[PDB]
Amino acid sequence: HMEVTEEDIAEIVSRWTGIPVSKLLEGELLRLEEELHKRVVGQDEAIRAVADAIRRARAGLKDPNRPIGSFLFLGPTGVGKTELAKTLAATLFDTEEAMIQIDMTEYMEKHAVSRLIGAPPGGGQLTEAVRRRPYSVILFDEIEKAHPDVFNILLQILDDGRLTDSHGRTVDFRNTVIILTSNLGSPLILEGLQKGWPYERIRDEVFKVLQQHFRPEFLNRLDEIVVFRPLTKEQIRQIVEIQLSYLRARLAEKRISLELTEAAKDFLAERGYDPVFGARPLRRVIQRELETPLAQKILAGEVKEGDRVQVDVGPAGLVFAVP
Ligand SMILES: Nc1ncnc2c1ncn2[C@@H]1O[C@H](COP(=O)(O)OP(=O)(O)O)[C@@H](O)[C@H]1O
Repeated sequence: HMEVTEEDIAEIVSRWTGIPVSKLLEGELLRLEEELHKRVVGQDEAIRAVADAIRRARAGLKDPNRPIGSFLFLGPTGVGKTELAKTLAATLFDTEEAMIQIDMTEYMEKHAVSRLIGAPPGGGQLTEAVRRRPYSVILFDEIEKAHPDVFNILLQILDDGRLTDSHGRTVDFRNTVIILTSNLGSPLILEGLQKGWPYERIRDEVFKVLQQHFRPEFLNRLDEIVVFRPLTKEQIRQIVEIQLSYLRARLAEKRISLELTEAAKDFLAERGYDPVFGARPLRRVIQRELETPLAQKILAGEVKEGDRVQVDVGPAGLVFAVP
């Protein structure tokens, strides 16, 4: 039968059950890694860790009263931690709206617990958000910064797979994936390299600070601890391409194509990445170096509907040509 599709039947069941379409259609699962790599370049370990946890939960091998999976993502800023959480929410649960992000730098000071589970009588951000979306990826950023009382509420989710809010009713977390992140150790490494410490001292200092914040009792609850890597030059080039996709899409609406020389792509990659911020500068580099002078060319009619535009490097920056 060809007229009524899988998605039609999943959609009706989803609307009636609250179970996301992609969850109901999970099996119709082996490809999860390939799907995640559509958006996340490199960080293969992270992707496999996440996919393995999900496979174990689906195969009935894990505790049904704990979340689907829980991870700590260590390593530097701007190399894919958030992109993977987003991509995982969109993939498992059909939208990025299914990613709940919590910045622990906003939960350092004691009363912040109320902000999470609700003020004491006389609701909470998290508990309300998870009540209404039980199928969600929950991203806690900079977990070491959490006030201890906030830290303990996370431990309850890991241990119990649920929370009781201030109203005294349970909120279910058994269908969540928990991703914790921390930058710890990364500025210390750069500081060591700047001050010319020996590898020995750099390593010892990183281990000290990790031991200080993350104890076995905590770490043992997680499916995996993953250390994200810095990105290679090639990986940044592939990210540049991903970040040009929407621009190409808009250009193609006027049948304009963009043909970047290798030097051009490397020009954007070099400017759009650094050790401190990872690939976070890349978006505005593209905007300033490519989209703005291209806009000018189009508005002057030097670039026209149908044109194929070679983008190269000139002295002042990127240069544009049409054959
Ligand atoms: N591994 C990666 N794969 C694809 N895109 C990436 C990757 N790492 C970084 N990016 C891109 O650069 C940005 C990195 O910043 P962000 O997601 O804010 O990093 P963080 O995980 O530190 O929050 C993303 O918005 C994304 O477009």
